[PDB]
Amino acid sequence: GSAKDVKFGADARALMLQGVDLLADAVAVTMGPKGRTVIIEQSWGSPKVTKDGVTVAKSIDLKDKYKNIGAKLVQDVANNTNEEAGDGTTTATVLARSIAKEGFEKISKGANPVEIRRGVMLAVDAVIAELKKQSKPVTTPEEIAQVATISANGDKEIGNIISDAMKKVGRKGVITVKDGKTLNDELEIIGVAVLKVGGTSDVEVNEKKDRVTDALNATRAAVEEGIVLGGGCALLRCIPALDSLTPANEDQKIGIEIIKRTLKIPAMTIAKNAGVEGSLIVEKIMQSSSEVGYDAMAGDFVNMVEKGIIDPTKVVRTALLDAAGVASLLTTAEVVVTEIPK
Amino acid sequence: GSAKDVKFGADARALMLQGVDLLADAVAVTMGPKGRTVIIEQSWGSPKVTKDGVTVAKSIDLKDKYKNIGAKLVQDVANNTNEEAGDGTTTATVLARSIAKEGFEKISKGANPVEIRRGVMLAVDAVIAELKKQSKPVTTPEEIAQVATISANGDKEIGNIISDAMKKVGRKGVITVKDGKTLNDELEIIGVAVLKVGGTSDVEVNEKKDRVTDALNATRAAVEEGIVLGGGCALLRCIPALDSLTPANEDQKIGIEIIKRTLKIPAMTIAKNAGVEGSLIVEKIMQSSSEVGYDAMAGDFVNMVEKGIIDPTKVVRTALLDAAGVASLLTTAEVVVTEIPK
Amino acid sequence: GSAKDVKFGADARALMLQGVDLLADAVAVTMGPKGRTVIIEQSWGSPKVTKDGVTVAKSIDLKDKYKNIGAKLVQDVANNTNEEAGDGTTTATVLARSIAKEGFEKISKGANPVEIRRGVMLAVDAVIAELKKQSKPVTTPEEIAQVATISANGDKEIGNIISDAMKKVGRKGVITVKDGKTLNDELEIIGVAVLKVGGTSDVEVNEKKDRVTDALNATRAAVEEGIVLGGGCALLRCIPALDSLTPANEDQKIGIEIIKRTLKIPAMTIAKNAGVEGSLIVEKIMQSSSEVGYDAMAGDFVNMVEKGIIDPTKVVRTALLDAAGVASLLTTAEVVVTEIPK
Amino acid sequence: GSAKDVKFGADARALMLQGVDLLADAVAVTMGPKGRTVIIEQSWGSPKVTKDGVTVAKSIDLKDKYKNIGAKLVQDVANNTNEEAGDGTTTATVLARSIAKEGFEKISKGANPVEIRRGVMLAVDAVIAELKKQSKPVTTPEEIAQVATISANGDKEIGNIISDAMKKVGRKGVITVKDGKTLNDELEIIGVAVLKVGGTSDVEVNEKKDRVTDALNATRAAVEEGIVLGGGCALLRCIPALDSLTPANEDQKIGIEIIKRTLKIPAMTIAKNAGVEGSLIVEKIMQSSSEVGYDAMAGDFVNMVEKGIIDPTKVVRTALLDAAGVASLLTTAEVVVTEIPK
Amino acid sequence: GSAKDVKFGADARALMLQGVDLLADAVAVTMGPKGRTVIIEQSWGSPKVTKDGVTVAKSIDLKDKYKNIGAKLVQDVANNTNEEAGDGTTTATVLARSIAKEGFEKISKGANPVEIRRGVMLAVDAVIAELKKQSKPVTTPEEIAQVATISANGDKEIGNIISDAMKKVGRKGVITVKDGKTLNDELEIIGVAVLKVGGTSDVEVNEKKDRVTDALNATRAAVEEGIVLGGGCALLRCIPALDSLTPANEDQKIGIEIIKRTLKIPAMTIAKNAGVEGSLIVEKIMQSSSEVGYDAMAGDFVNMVEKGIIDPTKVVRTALLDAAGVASLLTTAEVVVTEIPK
Ligand SMILES: Nc1ncnc2c1ncn2[C@@H]1O[C@H](COP(=O)(O)OP(=O)(O)OP(=O)(O)O)[C@@H](O)[C@H]1O
Ligand SMILES: Nc1ncnc2c1ncn2[C@@H]1O[C@H](COP(=O)(O)OP(=O)(O)OP(=O)(O)O)[C@@H](O)[C@H]1O
Ligand SMILES: Nc1ncnc2c1ncn2[C@@H]1O[C@H](COP(=O)(O)OP(=O)(O)OP(=O)(O)O)[C@@H](O)[C@H]1O
Ligand SMILES: Nc1ncnc2c1ncn2[C@@H]1O[C@H](COP(=O)(O)OP(=O)(O)OP(=O)(O)O)[C@@H](O)[C@H]1O
Ligand SMILES: Nc1ncnc2c1ncn2[C@@H]1O[C@H](COP(=O)(O)OP(=O)(O)OP(=O)(O)O)[C@@H](O)[C@H]1O
Ligand SMILES: [K+]
Ligand SMILES: [K+]
Ligand SMILES: [K+]
Ligand SMILES: [K+]
Ligand SMILES: [K+]
Ligand SMILES: [Mg+2]
Ligand SMILES: [Mg+2]
Ligand SMILES: [Mg+2]
Ligand SMILES: [Mg+2]
Ligand SMILES: [Mg+2]
Repeated sequence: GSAKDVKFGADARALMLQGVDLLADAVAVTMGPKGRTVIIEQSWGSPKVTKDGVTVAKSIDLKDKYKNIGAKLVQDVANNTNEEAGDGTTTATVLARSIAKEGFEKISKGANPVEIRRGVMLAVDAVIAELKKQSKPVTTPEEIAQVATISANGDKEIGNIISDAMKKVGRKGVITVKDGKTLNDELEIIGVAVLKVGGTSDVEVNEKKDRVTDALNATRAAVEEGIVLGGGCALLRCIPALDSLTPANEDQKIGIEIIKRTLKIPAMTIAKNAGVEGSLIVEKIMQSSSEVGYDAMAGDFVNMVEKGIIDPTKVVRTALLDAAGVASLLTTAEVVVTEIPK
Repeated sequence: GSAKDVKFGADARALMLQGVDLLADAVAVTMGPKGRTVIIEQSWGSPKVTKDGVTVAKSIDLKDKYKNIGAKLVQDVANNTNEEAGDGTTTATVLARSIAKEGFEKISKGANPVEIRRGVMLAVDAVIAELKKQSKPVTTPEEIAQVATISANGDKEIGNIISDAMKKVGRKGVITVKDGKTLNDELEIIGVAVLKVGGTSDVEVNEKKDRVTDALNATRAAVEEGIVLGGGCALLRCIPALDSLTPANEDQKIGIEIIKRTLKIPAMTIAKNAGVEGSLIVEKIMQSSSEVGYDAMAGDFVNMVEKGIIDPTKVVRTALLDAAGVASLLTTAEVVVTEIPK
Repeated sequence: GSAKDVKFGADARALMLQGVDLLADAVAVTMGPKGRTVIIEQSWGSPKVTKDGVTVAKSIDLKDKYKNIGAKLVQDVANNTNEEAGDGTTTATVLARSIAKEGFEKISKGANPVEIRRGVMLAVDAVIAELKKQSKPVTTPEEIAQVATISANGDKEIGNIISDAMKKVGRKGVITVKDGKTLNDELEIIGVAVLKVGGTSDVEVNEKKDRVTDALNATRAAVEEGIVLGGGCALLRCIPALDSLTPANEDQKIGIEIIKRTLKIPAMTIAKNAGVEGSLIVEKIMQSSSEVGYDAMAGDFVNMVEKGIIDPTKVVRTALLDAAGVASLLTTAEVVVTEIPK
Repeated sequence: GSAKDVKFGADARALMLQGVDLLADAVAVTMGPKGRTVIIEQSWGSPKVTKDGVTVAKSIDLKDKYKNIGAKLVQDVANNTNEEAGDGTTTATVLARSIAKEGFEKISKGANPVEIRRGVMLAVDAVIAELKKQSKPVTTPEEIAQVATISANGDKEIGNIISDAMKKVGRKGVITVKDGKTLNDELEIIGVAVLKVGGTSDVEVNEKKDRVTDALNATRAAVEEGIVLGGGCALLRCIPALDSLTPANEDQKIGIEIIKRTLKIPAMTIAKNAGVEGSLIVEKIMQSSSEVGYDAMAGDFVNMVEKGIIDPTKVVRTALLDAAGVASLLTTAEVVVTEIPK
Repeated sequence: GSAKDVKFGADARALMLQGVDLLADAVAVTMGPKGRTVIIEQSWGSPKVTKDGVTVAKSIDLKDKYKNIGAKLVQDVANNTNEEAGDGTTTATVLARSIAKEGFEKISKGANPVEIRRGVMLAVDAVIAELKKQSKPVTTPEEIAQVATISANGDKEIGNIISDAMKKVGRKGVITVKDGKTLNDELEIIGVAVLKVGGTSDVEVNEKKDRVTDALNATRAAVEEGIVLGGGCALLRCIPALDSLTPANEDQKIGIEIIKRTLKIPAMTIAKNAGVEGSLIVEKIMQSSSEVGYDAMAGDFVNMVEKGIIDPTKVVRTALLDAAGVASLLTTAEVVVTEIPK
């Protein structure tokens, strides 16, 4: 029997979107090889340093309960992505924000948001089918090293260590990670491989451990499903698969167009983090052949297959699906009910 | 034991009607195939998204106690409808709001509210009788699939899986709904039928669980009693039977007119949620034959039975019965006693 | 479920830097033979007077959480330095302040802070390599007395008693120091050598105990690893190594220049605390021969090894490594999450 | 005598850039043929509806004195542009905001804002010289008709009436526009051409008054100096001029690149107000043939001069000059002194 | 009459020094060829942008009366410098600030601030005697051009035009400056020469004519008395004249030391504003040859008289005298009384 506050329509949608945008910015700053970090205040002592997107998402709550609803929903998106794969939480968050934003923009009296959500789901199914079609399997230790290096912010040593551990204990053997008291990283087997991470301080060790865990999750996903073009170009090459779709009604077309517009968000964010204009980069990615992407680290155009800029199919698929499933549902909102602050 | 504030007559009635209007609008935004959802903040964790009238009604409260009284009465309407039939709580809420508003409008110095209550109960019994008269028994599993699809907001897969479970376990069997961890809905029998609803997150799986529970309850009511016209056309065709009823006095005439103008509310709300004027649609429905109605999804006029838009008799009869039984009693209030805030 | 406030980019960086500056000044008013002490209030009783960097660092906590974050990070620098070397906490803190300040100064839209951090790590690795190259082993108890006297703020009796105790018990023996109930320091062996610290009050004996503990830790570090030029001249002589580095991209250039400009900080601050202009002293140190440094106590440019102004190699390398590892990580921060002050 | 408030560096820089951003955004929303109207409340009577850049600029005032400083500087830019040409105040506003932002971004400890301003002046001189070099004189009444129509938000009747007035009075004749009292425009000469605006209310008449005055000033400037490519394409085609410039040192290069990025702002803003992305439109204009630009109404790429989209050379050159001269001076600011509000 | 507030000694000195330092920094930020401009809010209209020291000095008033006292005293320094020479107001500002600081620190219970002032006066008269014995008469129109260029922020056109005007109307002839209407400045004689300063907006012509006025005053002083080394170098070179002085008492020695340390402040400030450190640069200037000075524009050491960076003897000597006379008297203050704010 607690007093509640009721908001209708556009005010509620805008108040959701404010929190969604705040959390999505705070997460998306940590995207890509040029991405930066986030300092999170800790109550029990030293603040923690995390480039990990889902930690940034889960570490943010907003006083306004209306904005807190959207913040907690994008937090749920990121948490589901982490629970399913363990990487690409930033990509899932930016996709969720973009889908929710485009859904809120195209809301009117005549627009049926439920059929828009149905169209979003249909387009997501089609693009996941295209993703599985385009993916290729892993057949080389060099590919494992590349996956672990790209997943760990370009740390060649971490990629080499993970590749060595996978070679030593097999691609299915158990590997864990724990902090080492040394200044460098060492691998020992006593089998089951255990990775000991070195660093000059607890915060640096924690950050490197997060990167190592991300790389390990990505390489396990790669061996489980396969790899696709990295740098967000997998979505940018699956985009034509939506043009072959024939929507049933208008709202289906609205959903398909919204998903097609959101497909280029990850490449836009990756380019934007590297001090350049995202839209031109996405345009040139699409104009290029099916084997050319933008190397965000070096700031030029290369062949991603040769350069080792690749990502697992599982990460991108789960990120896109988890973002769509929650963002489209939030789009169907008309009334929000929050508890009055006491 | 505590100080109480007392209000007399019209001001108190308006104060209660304010809360009834707030709750009724916040629930009626979720009526019809083109209806939308309501976001409800949950203290322990992720906010929930629902398209169910009873939960939205139960998840609201107001600081003002005079409004909260009407809010609690209409909450009782929705809860009793859900407990008795498991479906049609939003229709119960809108009928309760309509009856309460009409009763409050037609109160004068000489008008006896109790005899208006007697007249409205007489009219409700009459329309229940004619609703039973125009009922149709369920004889094919195709009608089962149609009822399940209609009750689940135009979901073909939910209706098909409900029909398959109905065919396998038997019409009078036992069905239990549990949330599956997969991305697809699965049916298993081990026999007791079990539906494993699937989704990519907790909010989607909870919403789909609500929809499948509504479909199950609607189909069970259909097999128990029968089916009548969908889209609010059952009451809309029971309307012309009130002209055959004569009141004993003027108050019963007022109550009969209250039911007469109330029976149009579900169709008007269904049309209005589709972004169109309800009144013209309802007038064309009356002008049309005894079988033609308005399909709110396709936005045209079709033979309701042949297009599968059908509805259980029990749901409508109990929703109208309970909404009347509570709102009419709310009409007869003159003095209201509420506690002083502490 | 606690609400947080998010600050982006330059404002958050400046807010952290203000707290870093406050704590670093409060710590850096101490180091050098002419440095001053700090009075820290003790709630349970008499206050404490200390000339030790880590005590000042730990004892200082700020109100605003954005300043408190930088305060806790420089606290981590000081504590890690104290735990790994037992000396040079003030040097580590001033190096952390300088690295963080310079890195924040060079943060731009077109800059990649992660590659700046990589360049910083390469520069500190080269510097520590040259520092190890320039180390000298300990062969005489005279060098032991010199190290003890230098790390005891020029107290000759402490150095003499430490050298005599290490002569009696051995250079790898077990020495512990405790308070003395007489008016002077006395050494007793029973075996494990025990030092009793004399004084007329709790504050005097506590400060002398801290100084003699610093002397013991520095002397043990010297006997384990070696000694180098004191007065910060080790890093000044290590400066030329960085000029031979040929990094890859501009961000590594920036990081290497950060380290090169940070190497001058200890000598500059030691000179500044003496009452003279630090920059002129440090420049005259660079121009002079490899064996000539500035005697802050005497205010003259003298032979460092002949005068006996020497410091352990392990202490200097530990301080520099910890300061780099923490401050450079703090450099790469753009988004900051802090709890609301409930 | 009056107590003053002083701020240093980046804090005040961001403070007045906030006001510059606010005023320039309010001005820019009205740019292009798809720009909208700004409603300004009037103390005397009915609020006015305006599409005029300098009017909105002068109508923007802020309580914050630091933001008000930048607001009044951009007001000064718009006012000087209106005084010297009477058209293109929106272009001057957006160019000035772009230059102020770019100058504020690229300020460091060693950066020299004054020499950056000198380089901005050098680039401005080069762009103005190339505007003169590519300028084409007006030879037929169709061209002045097109210029009047384009400057009148594509009002064909306004341009036709102005062309008739010009052909009846002459290229150098005196034309004045006065308030009209009927519903249709009428041109009469009693000599001096006088135009009466046809409107239905005061505010509509004022809006068309602004439009017709802008069109008349556009015709006067076009016949004074000449015509170049419209739609902001002149600066895009003049961009290659800066490629041949050799800066004296780094600061002039910074200014040259600031102007180079700024030269794309008008076309980008015209595209953005059309509802599409501006960067890709600008890039397509730059890649495509020099004689083909972007049309905002049809949203396609056609020949600008053949389609009538042309601008007076005087208008664009004075907009660029007035914007740059004050924005680059705003860049040089380091300390800001304001009065304490009282 | 009205109630007063009285403060004794050190706290009052610190409060005054706070405002002195604030205004001194706000003035000295502009100093040097690489200095930046100050924005001062104007209540009557457009804000002003200036690079002149005395305008910023006059335009700053402080809420605290104790700080305002020192602010007004250094304002007196600036105004006296402007009224006597019209140039070098920032030099006098920084000299007075340094003298105030060094007199505020070097005061003890047994010291005699009156005798300290007398020693300061003796040092200053010796310094001005050395300056007059180190001057060189202007015997070349090219020298006039160099002086005009250097005193006008190194603008070649302004210096050349001033040289041409002085050649046309005679060295002692009258020159007047007024703002023009076109974009470039012109000189005309009808004799009396009028310099029509050109520009784009009000702020540009205002600060341009301020710079031209400063250059004209410097030129007049150069013709009247002579020229000396620029960049504060002559004050550096006159320090050895102080070393020959034997103070009568200890406090005269204190004052001589104060002036001796102060004599380096202008060069330090010029170097500091140039993005480089100042102490080592001025030390290298003292070490280098007599004619060698630091060219802060090119960032190197050159024979400065040959490069044309020259300053008038009268400007330098008057600035130093006006700074010293006020500051050495200010340091003598022990008790300050103020009015109670109301
Ligand atoms: N040098 C590079 N050039 C282009 N794309 C790159 C480069 N390095 C990494 N990427 C891509 O950028 C993304 C890496 O982003 P990032 O590591 O910040 O977050 P994430 O993978 O979404 O997940 P998480 O937030 O959990 O780390 C991946 O899609 C990866 O393929
Ligand atoms: N496609 C359709 N066109 C027209 N009317 C429809 C259509 N589908 C369902 N209806 C009608 O709309 C109503 C369904 O309302 P809704 O699904 O919002 O909830 P409800 O039946 O009131 O109850 P609950 O909220 O418990 O599910 C029924 O009267 C049904 O007959
Ligand atoms: N007499 C001296 N002359 C010159 N340099 C000295 C002298 N004594 C110490 N130093 C230098 O000062 C630094 C030592 O500083 P100090 O003893 O105050 O504390 P610390 O080692 O920085 O740390 P902590 O305060 O935790 O003990 C070293 O760089 C050392 O070489
Ligand atoms: N149909 C069009 N296609 C392309 N560019 C157009 C079109 N119509 C106008 N423009 C361009 O838009 C600009 C005109 O902007 P607008 O009419 O908003 O006012 P303005 O000239 O900027 O000045 P003010 O706001 O003071 O009237 C010019 O650069 C013109 O070339
Ligand atoms: N290019 C230069 N190289 C070296 N010193 C220079 C250079 N330009 C100017 N200076 C020195 O800097 C000072 C000139 O500073 P500035 O013109 O900003 O103000 P000012 O002389 O203090 O006074 P005012 O504000 O009245 O002009 C002089 O000491 C001059 O010698
Ligand atoms: K991330
Ligand atoms: K419903
Ligand atoms: K110390
Ligand atoms: K406009
Ligand atoms: K100046
Ligand atoms: Mg990642
Ligand atoms: Mg229902
Ligand atoms: Mg020490
Ligand atoms: Mg215009
Ligand atoms: Mg000057």
